[PDB]
Amino acid sequence: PWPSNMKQFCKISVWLQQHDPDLLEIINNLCMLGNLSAAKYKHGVTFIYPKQAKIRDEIKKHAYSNDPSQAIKTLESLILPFYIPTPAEFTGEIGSYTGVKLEVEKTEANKVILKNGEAVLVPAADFKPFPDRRLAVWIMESGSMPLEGPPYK
Amino acid sequence: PWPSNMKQFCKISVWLQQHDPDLLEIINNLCMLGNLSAAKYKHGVTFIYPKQAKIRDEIKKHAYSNDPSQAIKTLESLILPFYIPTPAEFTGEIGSYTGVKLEVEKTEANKVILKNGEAVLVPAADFKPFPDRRLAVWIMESGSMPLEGPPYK
Amino acid sequence: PWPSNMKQFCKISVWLQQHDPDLLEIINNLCMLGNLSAAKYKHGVTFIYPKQAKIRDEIKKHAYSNDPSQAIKTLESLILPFYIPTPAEFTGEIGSYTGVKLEVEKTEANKVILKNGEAVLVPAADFKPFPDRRLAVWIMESGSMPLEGPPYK
Amino acid sequence: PWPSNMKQFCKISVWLQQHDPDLLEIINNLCMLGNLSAAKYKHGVTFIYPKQAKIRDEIKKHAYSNDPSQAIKTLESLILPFYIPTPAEFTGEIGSYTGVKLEVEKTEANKVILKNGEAVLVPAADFKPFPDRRLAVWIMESGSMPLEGPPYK
Amino acid sequence: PWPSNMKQFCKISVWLQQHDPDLLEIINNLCMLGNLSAAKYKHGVTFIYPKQAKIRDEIKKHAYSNDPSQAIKTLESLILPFYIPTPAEFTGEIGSYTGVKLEVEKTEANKVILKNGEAVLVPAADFKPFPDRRLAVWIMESGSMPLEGPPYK
Amino acid sequence: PWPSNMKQFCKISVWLQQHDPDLLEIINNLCMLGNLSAAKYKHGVTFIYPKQAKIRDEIKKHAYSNDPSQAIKTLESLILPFYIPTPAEFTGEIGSYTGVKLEVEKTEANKVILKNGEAVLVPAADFKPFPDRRLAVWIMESGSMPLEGPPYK
Repeated sequence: PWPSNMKQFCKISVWLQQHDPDLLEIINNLCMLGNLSAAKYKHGVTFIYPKQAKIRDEIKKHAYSNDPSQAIKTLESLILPFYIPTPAEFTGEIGSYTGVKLEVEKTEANKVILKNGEAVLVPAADFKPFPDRRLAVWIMESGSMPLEGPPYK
Repeated sequence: PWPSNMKQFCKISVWLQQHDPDLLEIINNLCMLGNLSAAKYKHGVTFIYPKQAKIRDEIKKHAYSNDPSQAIKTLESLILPFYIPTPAEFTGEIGSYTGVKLEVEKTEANKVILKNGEAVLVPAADFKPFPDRRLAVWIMESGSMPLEGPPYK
Repeated sequence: PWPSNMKQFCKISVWLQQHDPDLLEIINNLCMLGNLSAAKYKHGVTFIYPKQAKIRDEIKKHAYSNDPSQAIKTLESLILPFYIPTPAEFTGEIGSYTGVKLEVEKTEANKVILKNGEAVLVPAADFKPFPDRRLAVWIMESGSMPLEGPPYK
Repeated sequence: PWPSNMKQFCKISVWLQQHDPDLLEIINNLCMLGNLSAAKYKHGVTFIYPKQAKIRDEIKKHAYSNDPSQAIKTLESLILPFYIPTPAEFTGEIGSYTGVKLEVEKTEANKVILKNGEAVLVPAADFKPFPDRRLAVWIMESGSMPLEGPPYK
Repeated sequence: PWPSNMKQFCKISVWLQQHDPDLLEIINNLCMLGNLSAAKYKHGVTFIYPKQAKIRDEIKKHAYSNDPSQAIKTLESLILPFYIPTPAEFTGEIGSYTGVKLEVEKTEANKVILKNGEAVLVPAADFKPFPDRRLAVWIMESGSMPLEGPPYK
Repeated sequence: PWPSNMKQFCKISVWLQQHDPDLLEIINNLCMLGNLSAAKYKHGVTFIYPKQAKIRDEIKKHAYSNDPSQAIKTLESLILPFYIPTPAEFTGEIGSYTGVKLEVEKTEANKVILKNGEAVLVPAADFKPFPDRRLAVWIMESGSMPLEGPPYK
């Protein structure tokens, strides 16, 4: 009824449960849940959620295929072992669980645009972590996250 | 995965399930499923879906309340025992289950703005009925549907 | 969360779902949902809910058994094609789906003890029908409902 | 646990749920549940279940496609408005919802091979109806049911 | 059917799943599942289940609010990082995951009453752990667990 | 629809979810999920799935009884803390989570037969792990896995 969803999240999965459960089920079925989770010695986690259903559908198609490794690498490109809560923080030697270094083309107050795919990233308006949870969620509005390229140090 | 949602529909409930399952459960729990279904005698069914969760949540609050009569009336005003696929057919003595006559203020080829609540209705971009099934679903972007007023004939 | 259960009811099944969903599934699986529903011709429906899980479990054992005819008979004896809201109306030629006439031993303003099984019935504290819907639900605290005996007229 | 599946059935859908819940959901989503149910006027219902997932998957692909009319036709050819419990009753002017007359090539006491698709039908080892309920379920091991051909009378 | 629930639990969540699933879902959604779980270097776990639905509902209201931290502290006050299986064991420097030390007012053979909230605690009759699982579950029948006060050493 | 199941599994639970969910739920409810999971310092995991529903049903009966320890030991006898992908690998000092050493009676290209229960084991045709996942799943077609006997070193 009136209390559908959570408004503050201690984990990114609770947020993803409320937006694309199927995507979360595939993240779990491919043993990638650990990648979403904040662990000590890891900087924190930032997740890139594809707004466009065509991109998410393609991950699903591949995840249920005879070669799901294509879904693993797309998924690895959407998860950053860094805490990147704002556009200002989206700089330096950072990248996804593919080792690829992300390069910012244009940076705006509430938007980041990336080289190598022209991904348009905006912070997810309804993802609010707890204080001292180092979690972030961005919506990818268009383009694609980089799959290949030179890595970060 | 990729095949999640039906593209064509023989009942509105199957559409509703893909958009607001909670709203569909409440409709069923209030013995109002029959109001969404094409009987022989009944011309057809048009359902108005409130886009702003504010309105859908308020229906859910009232449905699980000690007096659910207000949820029933709101739902009655969102179900039309007439087949109104486009704005051109939105004219004459047509109304909801409440019986209040609908009075259109402006039409706009794909948009309809009604008097008595200033409801703004746009056909649903993902609802196509089976042929020979007189079912329509509109999205109410803003405003509200008429609750009381002169009856239609 | 806070809004979990409906406070008012237009069908007994919605009440049953909040108390014993398994029992409701078995009722449906045995094509006995219709027996809980107010038809035009039928006076009303009163359902007797067995409080002791012992009796509900025994119905479930028998329902999934190779001969479910005994589950059907027990369920028949717990559904009454009459609207009996309080002990005062618990009199005359009234009975269950089996057809055995119910004979009250003691009434007690909010309690009814029947002959032929020593069933102890108390109205359900959380079942209120919509007005003009002739639906009642009693809790059988002990005893059992009549299985066989002289029919009512 | 141990009591999971019903051993006797008053409706085919309860059997289908224990074997292919997805197929049952699609049947319901296509307003074809009524075709599996014994009406007064209708003689009885026999349902043909495709054993090879290849055929059931192809129905699901077509059901969620932009033209589900082909799923409807396949399902029509698997539902028989006649009560055909054994091979001996598989004769005369009997057919599916499509209306094509079924022509048996070989019978074999517990096996039936039809013309016009070479369907191989064997009664389902776990479907027993309630007595006085004219319901049958066969397993199609190979082949396909007739889609088009001369009608039965 | 007849085997509804587990009778012996290796974790407290299996017990809570059978009594208040929603409460368990909120415990998981707030990353408090670890607190219920026995870990080496932790004494063991004791969980206080509020019998009264009004208390549990308030946790839910707060958990789905803009400030769920109120639900976290109520939940922390219901979980004890100690193994406290009987009234005799409910003594000494013990308390919840708020640091607050619990003080016993009256101790009975099957009941404990606490200062600072007048909580009435009785061992949950259907919670039986495995041998050498250091798990306990009490029902809080009335009053409240302490939220604030001097801590244990 | 067409993408029912996963074709490649990073965990054995995803496979078991697609064949006996209830068995998986009981494995989780008895805190035996960890045994299915590959951990560093553990060789790998091999799971023996009983083809025969009578064996799996007996585990369920016992798991929901007052003494579920009988289900724990049967379950321990079905899980091997070794990676055993083929018949050639099924030799040496290996066994289940009971310490009992498995002895091969007859070994075939696609089948292994065991002493002390005459278990007939065949690799599960639809279990394909990822490269460098050390996971295997066999179907036990008849007989039983050893419960008692001399242990492996």
